[PDB]
Amino acid sequence: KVFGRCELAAAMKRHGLDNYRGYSLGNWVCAAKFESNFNTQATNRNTDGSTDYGILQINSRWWCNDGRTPGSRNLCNIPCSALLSSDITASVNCAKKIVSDGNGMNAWVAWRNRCKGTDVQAWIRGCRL
Repeated sequence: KVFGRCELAAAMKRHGLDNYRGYSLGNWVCAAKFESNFNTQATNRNTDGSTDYGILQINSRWWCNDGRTPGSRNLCNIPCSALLSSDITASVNCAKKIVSDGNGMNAWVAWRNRCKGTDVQAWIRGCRL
């Protein structure tokens, strides 16, 4: 499923990400724009044994089990397939999870390189939220 940016803002709002650990809603929308282009189904497979999965691109060495990743900790306690759903819950309880431990929103290399200085409130200007 690919979302609209306003329709993912509002879902994310609903799933209480607006200001969790101090990160404006607005960053969370940016992080998934530049991590998967709003596609619930995205995967990037790496040389390294691991795969980034879903809309916020959560890796398999650390966060989910997909039974094929080397040094696995499955710290979200979810199968990675759980994160390619069209529904974004399993991925938001997993980003909340990542963001506790040592969060930056830094965990996500697109938020660091493309959302970190900007006006991220720009990704929610115009939505009803």
